[PDB]
Amino acid sequence: SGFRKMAFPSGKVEGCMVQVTCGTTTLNGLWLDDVVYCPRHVICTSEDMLNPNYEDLLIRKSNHNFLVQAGNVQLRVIGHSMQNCVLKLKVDTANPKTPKYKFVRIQPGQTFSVLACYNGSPSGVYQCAMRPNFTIKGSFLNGSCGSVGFNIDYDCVSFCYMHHMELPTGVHAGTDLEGNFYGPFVDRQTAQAAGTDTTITVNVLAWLYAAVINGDRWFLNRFTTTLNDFNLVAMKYNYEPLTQDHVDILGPLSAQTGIAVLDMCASLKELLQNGMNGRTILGSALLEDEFTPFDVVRQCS
Amino acid sequence: SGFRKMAFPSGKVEGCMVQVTCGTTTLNGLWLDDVVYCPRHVICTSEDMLNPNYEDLLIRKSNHNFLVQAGNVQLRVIGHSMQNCVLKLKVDTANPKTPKYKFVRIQPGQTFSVLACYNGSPSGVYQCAMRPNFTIKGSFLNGSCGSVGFNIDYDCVSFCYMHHMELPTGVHAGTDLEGNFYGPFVDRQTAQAAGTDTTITVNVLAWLYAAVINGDRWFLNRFTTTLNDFNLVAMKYNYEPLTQDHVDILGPLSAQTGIAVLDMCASLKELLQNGMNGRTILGSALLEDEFTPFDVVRQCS
Ligand SMILES: *[C@H](N)[C@H](C[C@@H]1CCN[C@@H]1O)NC(=O)[C@H](CC(C)C)NC(=O)c1ccc(-c2ccc(F)nc2)cc1
Ligand SMILES: *[C@H](N)[C@H](C[C@@H]1CCN[C@@H]1O)NC(=O)[C@H](CC(C)C)NC(=O)c1ccc(-c2ccc(F)nc2)cc1
Repeated sequence: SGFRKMAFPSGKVEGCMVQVTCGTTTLNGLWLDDVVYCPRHVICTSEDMLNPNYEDLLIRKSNHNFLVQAGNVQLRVIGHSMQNCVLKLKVDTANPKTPKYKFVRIQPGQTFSVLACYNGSPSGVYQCAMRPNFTIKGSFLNGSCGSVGFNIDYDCVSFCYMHHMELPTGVHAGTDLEGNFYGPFVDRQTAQAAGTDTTITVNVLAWLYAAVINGDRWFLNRFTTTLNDFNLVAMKYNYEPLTQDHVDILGPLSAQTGIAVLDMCASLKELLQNGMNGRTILGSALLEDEFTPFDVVRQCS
Repeated sequence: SGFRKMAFPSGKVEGCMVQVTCGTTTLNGLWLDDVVYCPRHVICTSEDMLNPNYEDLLIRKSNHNFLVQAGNVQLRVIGHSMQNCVLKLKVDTANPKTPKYKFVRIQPGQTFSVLACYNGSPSGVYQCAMRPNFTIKGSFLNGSCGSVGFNIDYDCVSFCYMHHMELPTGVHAGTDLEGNFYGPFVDRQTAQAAGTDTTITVNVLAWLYAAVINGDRWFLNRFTTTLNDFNLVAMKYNYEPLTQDHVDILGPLSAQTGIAVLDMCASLKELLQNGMNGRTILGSALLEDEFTPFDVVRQCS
């Protein structure tokens, strides 16, 4: 029935996006109850950026220096404070569209949806994975900072990412909603190198299950394997080690398709050492690792 | 700054999704002002499906046989009628969240976002292109029918697609919001073959501009070409003919990047006859034709 990379419905998060202006710098903020969250570099001039002293810059600002707009409505700021790399502005109006929400810090290998925003207004939505080196492959222009990443379950929005910067390789870096960066990055305009990345093995396996469910079965073989024999083969191709917890996380997909997790591991072992030899899987000539086991189950059920 | 396939923010459309139940069949409907739109096969039993007489089935239904629910709220149906392949149910309550909207019929080669829904509730969002053979490559399960496709400009939602069926090849077929199918398909449970498809040439060129904007420039060459010489080369690879209107539609992207449209055509001519030779473009080993010129401009600006 078709497998696509697909984002969460964004309407709950659209209702929380606001514009935050301090001086001549404008970016996005997240308005939940009576607090707006945004990146702290909203308080920099274009000349403070090479190496800012954020605490020093902030002590010169008062509440009125922060212009917050929800659509065509100004929100009066009545308090402000800095939490790691994010700013918290208290406002005199609670957001009447606040969803049920949590702040979470995700693990490498997990995915989320990004609502890309400019001037407090949404531009589009797309899915991203936290790489093992704590970068994401996004699409962000000037003024996108403060756009957020999130998951939904039933009715609860778990925010996990806030955008801060681009790296020289073209990938993106940001913080959780407590303002702590993912990875070893800082919010200043200096060249910063991303770690050496790795392939997310358990996600590749999830994607092979998605392929079988949707008509691509040519790579299945008659073999099984042990977890130890698989990892000895895969480590040469810069795949992260497959743990017993990963096998267990794949368990529900094995039960849905009738293909044992270690049977699929044997198919992946064969694809690594032999290649694809002119064939594709779900239209791709490369193995894809940006879908989690839960992403596949959510889409296929 | 990164190029991604990206969907429109879905919140305006989420506010219009409702569940429509007739007998034991349930699917999705679109609630705008005081009318719900949905696929007419909501009125079939599981046994009517091989070749339904929809007009006959409908004359046996009255208003009360249609259960419409917006969340946990029933909407009382006060009228009903069939327009080609869609049903229109008048309800006694206007949708207080109706956006500014239009119904449009899109052309092959254009794109839109799909909000995939089950039981009136959104599951996810993704981008699709109307193929030259009037199919889309979607992701739809049982009960997804009545999910809609759409574009936004500023504040206006242009609905262009409503989902009805899957074809034996795995691709999807549906109607505009007046109930007219795209392509030569009918809404019955019978095997139906999609036409022979073609590559959307003007979209491939748009995607090459997106590649250059985002760091992939190895395929640019020093040559120009004429529209006629390009088409003589491309027609052997099942690319649709490039028209002067297509060159003009690409004009704004040429002005943004400094690369003349016919210069980019010369690069595409070289890629067709020589291949990619182990290199990729925006991570892909194949040329992609599912982004329009406007999709690239919207994302890159
Ligand atoms: C938020 N509005 C914005 C989003 C950026 C803009 C371009 N694409 C990004 O996603 N954030 C910023 O511009 C950052 C502000 C600092 C954190 C204060 N800066 C950067 O994103 C950035 C920093 C450094 C470089 C760079 C330095 C040296 C070098 F050789 N190459 C790159 C680039 C970008
Ligand atoms: C809407 N809820 C649903 C969406 C379908 C379900 C599976 N994926 C699709 O996107 N629509 C339907 O199920 C259609 C109802 C008819 C229009 C009344 N039917 C189909 O989608 C369908 C029809 C025929 C076949 C088929 C027949 C013969 C054959 F050899 N191979 C396939 C398949 C599906």
